[PDB]
Amino acid sequence: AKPEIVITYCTQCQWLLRAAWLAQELLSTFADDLGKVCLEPGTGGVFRITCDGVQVWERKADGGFPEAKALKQRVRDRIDPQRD
Amino acid sequence: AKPEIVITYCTQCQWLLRAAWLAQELLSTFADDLGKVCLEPGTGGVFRITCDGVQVWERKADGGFPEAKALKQRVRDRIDPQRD
Amino acid sequence: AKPEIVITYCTQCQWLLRAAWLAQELLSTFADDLGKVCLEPGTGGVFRITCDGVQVWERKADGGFPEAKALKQRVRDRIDPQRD
Amino acid sequence: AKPEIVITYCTQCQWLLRAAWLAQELLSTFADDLGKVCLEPGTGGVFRITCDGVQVWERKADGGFPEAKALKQRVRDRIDPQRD
Repeated sequence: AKPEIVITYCTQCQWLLRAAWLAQELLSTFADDLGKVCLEPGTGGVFRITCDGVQVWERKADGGFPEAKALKQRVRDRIDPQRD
Repeated sequence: AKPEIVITYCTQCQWLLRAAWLAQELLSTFADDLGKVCLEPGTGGVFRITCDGVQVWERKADGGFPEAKALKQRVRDRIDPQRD
Repeated sequence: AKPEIVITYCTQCQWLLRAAWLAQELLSTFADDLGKVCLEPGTGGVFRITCDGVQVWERKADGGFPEAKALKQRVRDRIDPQRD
Repeated sequence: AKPEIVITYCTQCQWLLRAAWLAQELLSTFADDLGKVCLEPGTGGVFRITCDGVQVWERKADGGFPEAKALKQRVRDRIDPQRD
């Protein structure tokens, strides 16, 4: 089974949009290397992204929201270390 | 555990777009009743949607792709039978 | 100038999602042949699509909402008659 | 006519996704105050956003891509100065 990505986003905060945008950014560049990307509704300003359980991004810790390039780089390092 | 929706789409067919559109259609109308909606890359003209493992749509069987309303109705019937 | 596509959608009806989905479907298959695709907030059950002013789709007339292939075919015929 | 937003994006760069994402971010928070948001295919690393002709963002000048909040703030200042 291929790596699973989970994007937990605050629904009341209207973060579905950016969450689905990032999911598509990932699914289009790692179409072959990803098992599936899940969007998980959450609450309280939550915005976290995990790869096979390992946190790859969290709003507070990383200070905001990821640029597509930065997020792809972090997923690349965990899924396919060597990949330009 | 809230109901999990899985959308398996053909990547080579360029169906990511419509798959992410339907995922957002679902997440915005069932934000509180859905555990998570997953997009799962597949192949060979596949386009299937499951709710807690139960098939709610399949390209061939249902003849094409779902209208948002139709898909929401099928998910409603399984997740919240009584809901206008 | 290149052909301009306008998608007028009912905002209260929550049709922004499907409107943006169709806009992307069009911009990704006709990237070189389209001047620009516009999303225009409308009211009251409105869902109309025009190509250089010529109606290419409306809800009542066409009975619902377009499948991607159908809409692309209609834009094809007006923008590049001969094209698969 | 209401303010028109134009998002010029580099097609070869695969920036349609992020362009459509920002368009939706804008259309959902300014549904009533915007005439229409247009996505305009471009080239050569372009990423520009204008409001009634006035540049509200440009990749090089502003150094990268806008956060939804930042972009909404800039459109707010030009379209409805006083608004939270």
